[PDB]
Amino acid sequence: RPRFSFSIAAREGKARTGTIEMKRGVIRTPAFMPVGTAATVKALKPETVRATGADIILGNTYHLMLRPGAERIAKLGGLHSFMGWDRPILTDSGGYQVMSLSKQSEEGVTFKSHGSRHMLSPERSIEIQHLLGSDIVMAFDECTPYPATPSRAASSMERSMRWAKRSRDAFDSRKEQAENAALFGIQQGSVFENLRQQSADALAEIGFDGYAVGGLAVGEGQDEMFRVLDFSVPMLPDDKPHYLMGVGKPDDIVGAVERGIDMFDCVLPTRSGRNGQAFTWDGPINIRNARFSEDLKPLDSECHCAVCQKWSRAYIHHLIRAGEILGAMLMTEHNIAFYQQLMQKIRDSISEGRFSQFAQDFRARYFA
Amino acid sequence: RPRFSFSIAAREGKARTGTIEMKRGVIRTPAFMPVGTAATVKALKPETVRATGADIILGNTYHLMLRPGAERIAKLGGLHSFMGWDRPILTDSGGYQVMSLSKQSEEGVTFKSHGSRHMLSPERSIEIQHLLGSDIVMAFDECTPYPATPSRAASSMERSMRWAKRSRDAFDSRKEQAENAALFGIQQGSVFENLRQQSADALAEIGFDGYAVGGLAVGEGQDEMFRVLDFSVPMLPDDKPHYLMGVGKPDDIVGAVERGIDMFDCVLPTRSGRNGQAFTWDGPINIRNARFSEDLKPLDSECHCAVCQKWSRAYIHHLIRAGEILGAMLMTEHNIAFYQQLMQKIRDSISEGRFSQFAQDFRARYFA
Ligand SMILES: CNc1nc2cc(C(=O)NN)ccc2[nH]1
Ligand SMILES: CNc1nc2cc(C(=O)NN)ccc2[nH]1
Ligand SMILES: [Zn+2]
Ligand SMILES: [Zn+2]
Repeated sequence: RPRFSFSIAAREGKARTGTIEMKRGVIRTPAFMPVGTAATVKALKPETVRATGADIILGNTYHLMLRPGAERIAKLGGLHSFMGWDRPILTDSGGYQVMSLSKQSEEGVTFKSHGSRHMLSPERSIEIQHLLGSDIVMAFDECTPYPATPSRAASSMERSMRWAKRSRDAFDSRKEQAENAALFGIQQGSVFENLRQQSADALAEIGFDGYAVGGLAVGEGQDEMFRVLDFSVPMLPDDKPHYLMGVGKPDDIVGAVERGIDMFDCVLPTRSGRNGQAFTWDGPINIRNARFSEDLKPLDSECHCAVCQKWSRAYIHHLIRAGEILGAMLMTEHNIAFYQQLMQKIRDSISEGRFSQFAQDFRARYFA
Repeated sequence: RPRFSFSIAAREGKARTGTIEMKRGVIRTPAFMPVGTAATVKALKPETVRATGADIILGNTYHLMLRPGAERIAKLGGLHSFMGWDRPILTDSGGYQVMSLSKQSEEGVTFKSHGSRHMLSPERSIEIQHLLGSDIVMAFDECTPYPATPSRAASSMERSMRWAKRSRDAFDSRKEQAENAALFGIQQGSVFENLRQQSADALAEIGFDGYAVGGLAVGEGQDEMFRVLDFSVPMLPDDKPHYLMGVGKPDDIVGAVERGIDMFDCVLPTRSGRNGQAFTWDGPINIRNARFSEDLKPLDSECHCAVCQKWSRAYIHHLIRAGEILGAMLMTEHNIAFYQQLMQKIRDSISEGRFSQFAQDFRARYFA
């Protein structure tokens, strides 16, 4: 089993499909990572996450360093053993959650807990991810809020590229990490094509196993996100995976794949599932709506998940309206399974040379 | 498959062990019924409930008639189909929850929802339980609060015995119910031996498939409950099952079996599981306690449940402290499995003629 081996098996336009082989398993691309921020994918056992088709999940440096603590997780055997997920885990490096939930300098950032005071830096972020035992480690960078000025973007991007170098060196200075895990760099530059190019060149100069597109899914709109992707993804090394952080709605994922993205993560299927939103091929539905009170059909008429094989909309309606935990469990399992079936349909259509048609057919029905 | 067939396979003192055969399955006695008040055993899929060893679960007439409604559940195919549990279901008849959560007469009771106004009577309670499709139907009675006067007890008991007759006739007047389901009567009389005898005679005069001991688990203390059981259970027909409603803690169950009880129900393993209390053979523990933050052992060192095979105390500690749904799921599955292993140990020890020794050994270690 290799440390990190990305193969592209088929292409169509800018879209690609293939695999990433790692020590703890194979990751089919394009891939969706369920989010497991507090060492759990909310309301699901790891076996259920795997059953839906997930190959890899996402954990969070910022959250786990606060609770229950990275030194503690290391002492208890690592994140995989701690939560019972034995497949690959990607860990965000803490930059986006420091800005979103929690005194910056060139050395790093000090911040207050969501409330004690804590510190993060490129070297400290990489060491926490070693302690957690992450398989895909993210370089630590400095995010700037949206809609950032053109100067707030260039300053955050330039620093992030210097921090990308220190992340590389810290990772490479840890033998167990460099031999068993992989390191991704994060392209910044906001919506500015020249800054995105400068970021891409700096990251390719350093050299990473994969490249993320940062600074999107921040309230910019899909048209702007698609516009930024149009020129930004072709700047990244073609032969490495492309990871769009924080995205997104089903139609966002399809358009992003059409533009060359290989990996995705978003809290939407879990979070909105608990809120009562179920994804279907005819678009989302709110299972709390009174129209579902006596609807015996499954959540989606085609879905293969265990929820749609056993329980009705009317039952899940009742559960969510009564605030029952089982309602959150069933809604979440269905939504994560819907996302995985979507990625499977994308992978199959690219490999068969009919992804353009699939995308057109998908949007025609989903937005009907 | 018979409608209702209770066999006693072995005895020891007053304790008995055996089976109840019903159309939807076999119920091993002494039995513990997990409580599924809102058409769900809280935080568990029915398959997980069955995995822990449960043969039968309990539903609630008062709750289901309010939400989502009994006529509705009937229209959607019945309670079994609605929630996905295809084995026996016992339904409490609504008397205790009317008094506890929600204008009485000889005809019945009118009350306000937990908030519209609603009505219950012996005939209306039996019809709701038919609509739900319950396998074991409970007679509708009139509970009086604890610590009831000697006059509040005799008046509630006498009315309950008249209501037990109307429940019998309403059940018997419904052909599908009388042929496929069973009917239990509820002994009342508070702590008064003469009233308990009058209740027992009236119920045996009518004739039921089983007999419950009502009016306990109301804040009377275990010594008083055991005292009431000492004379009350021998008043019931020996050849029918004896059901102690609302009980209870592990040591309550053992002492109750020693006194002739065959069936049990309590929210304690589910409710206190969500609150962080885990049952072990060395007594309960609060998994939130800081002493468990780095404890890699399972919840209980002997437990056979899937939770104790996979996850540590330290992980479940973290989950419950973060308010994670998975914490409630794992705590609940372990507690219900612990209860079922307790009943299995009771059944095995009675059948082997060593239940007295088991009870002594159990209490010595549980209260150490
Ligand atoms: C949900 N939106 C969203 N945007 C993100 C951006 C980043 C980023 O630029 N990290 N360096 C990370 C996670 C994100 N999640
Ligand atoms: C938890 N305690 C508890 N006591 C109960 C008494 C009755 C009763 O007398 N019904 N007729 C029913 C359920 C109970 N649950
Ligand atoms: Zn589904
Ligand atoms: Zn266990």
